[PDB]
Amino acid sequence: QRCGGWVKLNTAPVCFSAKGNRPGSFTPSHHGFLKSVKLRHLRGLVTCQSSTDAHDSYWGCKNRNGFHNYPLNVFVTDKHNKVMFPKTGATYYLDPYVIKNRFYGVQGYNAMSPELVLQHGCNSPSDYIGPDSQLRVWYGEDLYNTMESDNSGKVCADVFGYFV
Amino acid sequence: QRCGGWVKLNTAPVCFSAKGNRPGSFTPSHHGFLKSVKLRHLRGLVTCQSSTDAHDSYWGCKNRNGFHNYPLNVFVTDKHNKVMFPKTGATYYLDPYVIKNRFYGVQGYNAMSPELVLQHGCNSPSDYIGPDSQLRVWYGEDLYNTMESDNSGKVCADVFGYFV
Ligand SMILES: OC[C@H]1O[C@@H](O[C@H]2[C@H](O)[C@@H](O)[C@H](O)O[C@@H]2CO)[C@H](O)[C@@H](O)[C@H]1O
Ligand SMILES: OC[C@H]1O[C@@H](O[C@H]2[C@H](O)[C@@H](O)[C@H](O)O[C@@H]2CO)[C@H](O)[C@@H](O)[C@H]1O
Ligand SMILES: [Ca+2]
Ligand SMILES: [Ca+2]
Ligand SMILES: [Ca+2]
Ligand SMILES: [Ca+2]
Repeated sequence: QRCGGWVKLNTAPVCFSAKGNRPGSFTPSHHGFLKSVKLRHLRGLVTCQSSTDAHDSYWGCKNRNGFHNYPLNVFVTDKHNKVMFPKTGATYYLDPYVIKNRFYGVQGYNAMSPELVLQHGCNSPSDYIGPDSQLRVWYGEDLYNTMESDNSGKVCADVFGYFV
Repeated sequence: QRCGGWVKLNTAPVCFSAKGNRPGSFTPSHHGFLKSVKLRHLRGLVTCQSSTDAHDSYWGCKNRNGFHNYPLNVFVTDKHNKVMFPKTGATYYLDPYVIKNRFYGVQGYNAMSPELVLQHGCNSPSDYIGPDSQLRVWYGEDLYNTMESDNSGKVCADVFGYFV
């Protein structure tokens, strides 16, 4: 029902944990093709290493190890856990120890950004958001089952979209 | 860029006449969903009343009768002659004598604009431009079979798209 945006897609807060296959899953209120989403932090912190508070963040694992420049670790998928955001604008940390974990950065944002904008890139037919779609906000280490056991926290957010 | 810049959709110039069911037809070189197209005049002129060269234009019928301010009459359709551009941003001339002819204006452009940008509005599934698609650049009086017999000319253009 909406062209452009931002338009709020969620009803209730969308809340994700950092382990245990616990994404924040919801049925979007509006249909169409999305250019991007904007995640607006409401409450909570997650971390990829619970032995310290140093990495606690909205969207990832801040100031961690050797990759302070790849602090993000949130992915918005469809109901099949296929990533829809980000698909552009993100650079990934590629060291083999944690390549599969998919830590990333987006220039202009960090893991403490009050609002995080993630780009879809251009659309293909199967990217349509319809009545049957579900979006899932995942922590990457949870999604990929990489080193999740030492994670903790829970973040709640609103999710806005921009339709094209 | 392929996703984000003007992308040339045609190869050879796209040439349309103003009568005789003679749109300029082509299969786009790139697939996906468009926000807009840009038509770039290359050569030729068309008119909606051939008794003089007064109205000869790139995109319509310039300085004609009652509708100097609605001089445009080009439409980009799919292979079933369904209009895809413009679908927003166009103001139609509604005088009963020529309402069906679908003369229109777009702010900041006229029928001699070297380039004309036409907006699609937001996309639905059936707006996909794929390998089976054919885009057609029509003269409106020819598309709608309204007062076409006194038309003449042929315009050739390049056609660019903005993918989303
Ligand atoms: O290197 C970044 C990586 O650290 C993981 O934690 C390691 C921890 O540092 C190490 O002492 C322990 O032996 O193994 C842990 C992994 O099982 C974090 O879990 C991971 O999220 C990354 O941040
Ligand atoms: O009124 C705009 C309309 O004019 C049509 O031409 C008229 C013409 O002016 C009239 O003298 C003739 O006898 O009837 C024509 C229509 O069949 C143009 O063809 C049309 O394109 C409009 O520009
Ligand atoms: Ca971890
Ligand atoms: Ca998991
Ligand atoms: Ca005519
Ligand atoms: Ca015709």
